[PDB]
Amino acid sequence: MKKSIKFKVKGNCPITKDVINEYKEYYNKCSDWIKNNLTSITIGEMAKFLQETLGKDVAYISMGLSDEWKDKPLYHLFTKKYHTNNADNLLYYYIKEKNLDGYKGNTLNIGNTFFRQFGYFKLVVSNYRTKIRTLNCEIKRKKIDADSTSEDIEMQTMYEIIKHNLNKKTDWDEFISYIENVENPNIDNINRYKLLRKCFCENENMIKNKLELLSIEQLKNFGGCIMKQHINSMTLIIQHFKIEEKENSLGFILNLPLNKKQYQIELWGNRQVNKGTKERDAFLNTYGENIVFIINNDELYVVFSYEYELEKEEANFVKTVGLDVNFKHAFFVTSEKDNCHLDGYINLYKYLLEHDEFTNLLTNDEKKDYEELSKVVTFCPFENQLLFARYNKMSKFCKKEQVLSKLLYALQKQLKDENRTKEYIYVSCVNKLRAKYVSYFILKEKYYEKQKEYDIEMGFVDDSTESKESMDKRRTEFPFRNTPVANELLSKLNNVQQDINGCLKNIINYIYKIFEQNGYKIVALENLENSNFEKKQVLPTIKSLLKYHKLENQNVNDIKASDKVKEYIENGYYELITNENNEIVDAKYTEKGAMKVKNANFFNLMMKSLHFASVKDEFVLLSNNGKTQIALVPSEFTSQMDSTDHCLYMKKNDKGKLVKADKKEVRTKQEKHINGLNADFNAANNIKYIVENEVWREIFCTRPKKAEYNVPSLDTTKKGPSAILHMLKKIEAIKILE
RNA sequence: CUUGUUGUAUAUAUUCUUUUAUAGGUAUUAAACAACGGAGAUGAGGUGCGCGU
DNA sequence: TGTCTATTTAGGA
DNA sequence: ACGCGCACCTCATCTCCTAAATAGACA
Ligand SMILES: Nc1ccn([C@H]2C[C@H](O[P@](O)(=S)OC[C@H]3O[C@@H](n4cnc5c(N)ncnc54)C[C@@H]3O)[C@@H](CO[P@@](O)(=S)O[C@H]3C[C@H](n4ccc(N)nc4=O)O[C@@H]3CO[P@@](O)(=S)O[C@H]3C[C@H](n4cnc5c(N)ncnc54)O[C@@H]3CO[P@@](O)(=S)O[C@H]3C[C@H](n4ccc(N)nc4=O)O[C@@H]3CO[P@@](O)(=S)O[C@H]3C[C@H](n4cnc5c(=O)[nH]c(N)nc54)O[C@@H]3COP(=O)(O)S)O2)c(=O)n1
Ligand SMILES: [Mg+2]
Ligand SMILES: [Mg+2]
Ligand SMILES: [Mg+2]
Ligand SMILES: [Mg+2]
Ligand SMILES: [Mg+2]
Ligand SMILES: [Mg+2]
Ligand SMILES: [Mg+2]
Ligand SMILES: [Mg+2]
Repeated sequence: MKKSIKFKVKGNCPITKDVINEYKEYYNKCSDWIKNNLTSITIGEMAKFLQETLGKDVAYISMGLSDEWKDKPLYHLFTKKYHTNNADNLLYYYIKEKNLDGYKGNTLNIGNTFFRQFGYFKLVVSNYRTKIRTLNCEIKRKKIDADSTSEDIEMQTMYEIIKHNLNKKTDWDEFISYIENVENPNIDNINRYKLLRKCFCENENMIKNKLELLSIEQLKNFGGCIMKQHINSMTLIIQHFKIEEKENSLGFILNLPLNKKQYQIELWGNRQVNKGTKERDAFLNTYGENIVFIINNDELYVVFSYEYELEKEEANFVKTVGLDVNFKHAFFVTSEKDNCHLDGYINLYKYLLEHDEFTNLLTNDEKKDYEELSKVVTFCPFENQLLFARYNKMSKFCKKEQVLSKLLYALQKQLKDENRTKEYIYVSCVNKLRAKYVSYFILKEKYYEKQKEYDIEMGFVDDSTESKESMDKRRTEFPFRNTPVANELLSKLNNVQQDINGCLKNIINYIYKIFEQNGYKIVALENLENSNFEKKQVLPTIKSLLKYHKLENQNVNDIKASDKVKEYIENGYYELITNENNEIVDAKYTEKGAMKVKNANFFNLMMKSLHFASVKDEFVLLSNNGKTQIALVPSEFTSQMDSTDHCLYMKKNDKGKLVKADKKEVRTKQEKHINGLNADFNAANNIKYIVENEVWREIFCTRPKKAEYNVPSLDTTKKGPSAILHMLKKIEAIKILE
């Protein structure tokens, strides 16, 4: 098992940004040639050239000339079948003997073995291996009719296999049976999928073969692996260099060969690598060959690698607890009732309801909901609705937000005074995160506004469309990303996001240490894999209100409605400029609806910026060294299942059978579930059941392996709403909703 | 070399910043508590803006 | 010439 | 809604982190 330590170089090093730009340009040229000749040259055609020009009897020329690899194209060098070193040597010596990457040496005259062969070429090769060893095809979706040609139905069956992972016979039984029991089902699409199931059960192997062949065919238009302009780093592999402790110091000295002689590079010390620590022995004894020089914030850092052991424990299943991630009332809700049993735990919802100034502003419903929440072990009182009052000055929650903030900051002051440091850090990070997200939202909105201003100012004119050959030249030559205005906004956004990430890590560390210290052996979590939810909140933009909805040519007095759009028309959302002959010329966003668009952007961005799916990763990282292991469970029907029956709710539609009811019929409001409990305290007990129950543990979660770094003790087996719905019915965990 | 990175002060000034305003930048003041496998690339998504329908 | 650094090679049949 | 082009960000996934022998260069 490997690891990294990053060091800060102390004095001056000859490795500047030119030494790295040269490395990047060489990478780009080599990868350019590799992609341009991915299919045009066969392996034997290169091995023969090496044999004739050099006359060497070696395995890397004696493998490309064998009949197994003789006529296959270049890209088979990166496939997992070909020997790694033989392919590296064959490709490198063909490239070298032909001088195809335009190499003229490096400025520091580092040994070509370390700068070129085991340097940027060894990275080009690995980047083309990851591209090729996992190769896919891009298929555009297309609406079909009943009388559709077999090829289009054949192609759209390929499209569906990619997007829904339907490769067995049963994976089409489940997906059909999951979108068909929907109450008032959509007949437009179910027929399409029933038709596409016919092709799969008729032309299965043909489908797979055509998938693979199309994936190879599209590779001709592949642009190649490109090293980004913002990378500012360089990797060298050197077999013989030494790292020694700087005498009478906590730092280190790096001796590497430059220009056929040793150059001393002095490094600072790391508290990870301290004199009396086994970590220093492990680093010094067994440091690896790869050396990374990376420039970050105008500071040179050198990364090494070494071998260290892992002692991650194994799951015990004696004391478990679930955890759900929300955004409206609390960031993390656990499956534990707050009974003053967690040492070092501070309940902020108990605290906030002890103040009469806070409960006064709450309605009789809100009071009851907050008191419901306060009886549960909870964390990080994120308030999505209250927080947006900071940006929206004319909001209905502005006064409640101020009271909340004042009480939280006062608790912060008190905890600081009383020397309860962990709770103080937790409270301060909650407070900082709440404002940092608002800062991020303001900065990103400014980015959007500035980009619109710049794009409108430049005034692009296109001769035609559908191809970059027709689009205006200045779009690629002068992007907004290169403007000085954009760069500072992006840097401020980076700073804000860095603060956000640190605060989230502090909160998660607090939670993990609380549960570890109180005897909990496992923490269960949803296997969250995506946080880029579609922005379902729609307020049609100005252009879409004149070029798509055709509201431009309508009469001002008598407007042709389009379903819900008339509701927007009635409300003061758009200040439609009228025309002389009772028509509409131009549309303007009224401020009342502009605030609604802002709220849509705010909530949409909160999902991503707070790393909704990455909470499990932080818990896993803390579990690498801790005493509590993290179990990942399926993230379907945990906020829809009863937590005492342990059953999903199925109703009957018309003269139908048991069908899955709508999610809004089990969660009447976001804070409650039909069985009474909180909609999150309900989910947290669903998450706990999958790992608490021995029988359910095997069905939904992978078997316990040997411990591994950054890998949960348990992980999910099957993925997708349809897959979970079937396994629920086999143990008959289903109840009839009235 | 009481040594790297990140987070944590509603601390002191500020004719600084609504392009971080319960926060930052600009200089000062203090204490620790934590976490720390890095780099590159590929792919899938979402979202912003422009141009056409 | 001796020591030090840089370059070549690594297989399965 | 769609297409198209320019960018930003979040997630999953993969590669890779060796070692010996010999050739060349300089003192
Ligand atoms: N719904 C709704 C609600 C609400 N809303 C609204 C409200 C408000 O309003 P305003 O704007 S302010 O006002 C104005 C106007 O409007 C109107 N209205 C009202 N209301 C309404 C409605 N409802 N509708 C319409 N309209 C309306 C009137 C007036 O005048 C807004 C907002 O605001 P605020 O601030 S308050 O906010 C809030 C709300 C929100 N939400 C909610 C929900 C939803 N859905 N959505 C939304 O938005 O939020 C907030 C709060 O927070 P929270 O805590 S609740 O959070 C949560 C949720 C979220 N989400 C989800 N989803 C989504 C989307 N789509 N988008 C976005 N977001 C979201 O997130 C979080 C999480 O939690 P949970 O626990 S639930 O978890 C979950 C998640 C996950 N998933 C999902 C999905 C997907 N795709 N993915 C994923 O991952 O999972 C988990 C679990 O679940 P469950 O258990 S239920 O299960 C289920 C699901 C699954 N699936 C599916 N698919 C899939 C995939 O692919 N994958 C996976 N893995 N999975 C999955 O499965 C199962 C089944 O399914 P089905 O059934 O088939 S679908 O607005 C609205 O609008 N809406
Ligand atoms: Mg959840
Ligand atoms: Mg910061
Ligand atoms: Mg995962
Ligand atoms: Mg919940
Ligand atoms: Mg630092
Ligand atoms: Mg520091
Ligand atoms: Mg101040
Ligand atoms: Mg502001």
